[PDB]
Amino acid sequence: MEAIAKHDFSATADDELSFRKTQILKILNMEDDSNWYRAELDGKEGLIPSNYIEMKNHD
Repeated sequence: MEAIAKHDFSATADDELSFRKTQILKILNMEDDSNWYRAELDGKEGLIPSNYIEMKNHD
């Protein structure tokens, strides 16, 4: 499973994952939290805004 996120931001709280625009992020679980999503990166897990990403699986 893959999801993209284009926004270069620097998180506010420590449990807020920062990132770069157009980054390719790994997604862990989607469903009980449409607005808040749990993504993964290099092995580290974290909280972020699902609104800065979109599914790259149109097909």
